[PDB]
Amino acid sequence: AEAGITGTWYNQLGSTFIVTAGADGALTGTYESAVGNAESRYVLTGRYDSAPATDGSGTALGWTVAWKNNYRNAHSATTWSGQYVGGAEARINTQWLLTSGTTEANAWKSTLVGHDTFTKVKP
Amino acid sequence: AEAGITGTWYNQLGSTFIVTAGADGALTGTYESAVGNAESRYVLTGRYDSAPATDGSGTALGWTVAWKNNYRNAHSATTWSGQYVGGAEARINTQWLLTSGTTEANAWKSTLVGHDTFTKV
Amino acid sequence: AEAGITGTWYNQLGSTFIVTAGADGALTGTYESAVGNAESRYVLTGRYDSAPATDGSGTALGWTVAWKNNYRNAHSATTWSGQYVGGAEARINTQWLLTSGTTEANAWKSTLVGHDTFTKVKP
Amino acid sequence: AEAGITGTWYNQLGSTFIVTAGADGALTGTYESAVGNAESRYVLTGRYDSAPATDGSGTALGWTVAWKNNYRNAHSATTWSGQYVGGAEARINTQWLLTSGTTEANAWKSTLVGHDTFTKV
Ligand SMILES: O=C(O)CCCC[C@@H]1SC[C@@H]2NC(=O)N[C@@H]21
Ligand SMILES: O=C(O)CCCC[C@@H]1SC[C@@H]2NC(=O)N[C@@H]21
Ligand SMILES: O=C(O)CCCC[C@@H]1SC[C@@H]2NC(=O)N[C@@H]21
Ligand SMILES: O=C(O)CCCC[C@@H]1SC[C@@H]2NC(=O)N[C@@H]21
Repeated sequence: AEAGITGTWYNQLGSTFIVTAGADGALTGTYESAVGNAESRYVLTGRYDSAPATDGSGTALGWTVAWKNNYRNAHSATTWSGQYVGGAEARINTQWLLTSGTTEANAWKSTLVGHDTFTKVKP
Repeated sequence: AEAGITGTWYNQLGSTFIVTAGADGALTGTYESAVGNAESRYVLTGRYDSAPATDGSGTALGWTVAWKNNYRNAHSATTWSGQYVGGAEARINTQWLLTSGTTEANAWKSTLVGHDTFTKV
Repeated sequence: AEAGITGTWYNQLGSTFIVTAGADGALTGTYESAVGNAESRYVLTGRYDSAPATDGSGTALGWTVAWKNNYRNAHSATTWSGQYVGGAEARINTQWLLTSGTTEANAWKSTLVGHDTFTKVKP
Repeated sequence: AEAGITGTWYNQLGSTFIVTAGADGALTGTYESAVGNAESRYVLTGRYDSAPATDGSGTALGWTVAWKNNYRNAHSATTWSGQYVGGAEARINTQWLLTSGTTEANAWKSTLVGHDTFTKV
């Protein structure tokens, strides 16, 4: 749900995710990673599927962060695809793809894959 | 580096991707898939890293589509992560993750992964 | 290490993995899944990289299970790629790809991706 | 269904895959990669699901290579998961995971993912 997704979230690495879900299915916010060639905050944009189902199904969503800001440019972007499960203890379970810009010759090693789980902080 | 990302691209499945890249790293547009529980257009939003590096490398980017519009709601979202290469034949080579909303029980099989290559041809 | 990998392992879904690591870098065993179009045990084969590094690095390894046995044929195969971390509490952290056989038309939806963590049981 | 899997295949990077499929679902052979911290041949072992279904579908299979041999040890392993399609032009379309051994600290970036397509040409 938008209200349920809106908030500050942290993942197992200690990275911060601040987001707002709009009525139109949009997601906008900032991301701060605890690891990598990153520093300070980066802008994120994504979408969620606003009308999930009733049932105890998660809401699918995804978002992107290009790792460039006024302090660093890592020439890479990460996308997170996963689901939001609300409740007392709401979580966002995801899998992600991190692509670095390479020459055609090294494209075979441009993408990393992983999974992150986010926990919402009160408020 | 960045540049002719803006345009209409098509992938090997015949899907259509119409995007606009903004000068600060934003990507906006619509997507129409040739396959799946989808029909007509969907909104997409993403980001790309400009200021790519100056050893002829690609420009990294990614975007998302939630499969809900005024015709269908498939309860899923797809994210594409990859890089753009311009030149005579410009290409956007990606790997995607498609997550459908499931119950906890079926969460082990909620995510499909694949790769798509887009051209303006 | 071979001895360290050899044993019975279980993952978060409640699936069983029984394996033997040979001196040559080989892995052979049976797998029993708690979920899916599977029943009873299936044969598994894989390899590990026998001479890791010293250090507190994991040992990379991977294995495959084709989901066909005398009771069921699901026409699919799964491969697990990950690392073995030994110690008192040894774990095998992996990511996997599950491919189903399809027509060329539905090949875009043939592969599922996920991650599993295995815990070794004593002995 | 199963059948001409046995043979020498090559992928878009020019790597060579020489395999033997056994009648009960086993795959054995050697692999030589054209890229990476690798040289000469490596042992591979896998499985395929025969008895594929009778709606012209592919045969699922997968295999593993640990990148250690008498020349180099790169402390990594790769697994390829995909399906074989025979016919005039036989193909093995896969998606792979390459995991390198890291310390817990670097475990978030231990795994690369990609796709390879093999032909006997
Ligand atoms: O190093 C880079 O290229 C940019 C930083 C990448 C940080 C990654 S993105 C996925 C994973 N989740 C996090 O919170 N951090 C790492
Ligand atoms: O069925 C659904 O869940 C909605 C449609 C999904 C279409 C997918 S997304 C990845 C692949 N590339 C495309 O252009 N379409 C399919
Ligand atoms: O349904 C099938 O096609 C065969 C069973 C698949 C079970 C999968 S493999 C990855 C994940 N890990 C498990 O232990 N079980 C599921
Ligand atoms: O550098 C390493 O870690 C060992 C060599 C890895 C070669 C990879 S595996 C996937 C891709 N396909 C190939 O044929 N070679 C590369």
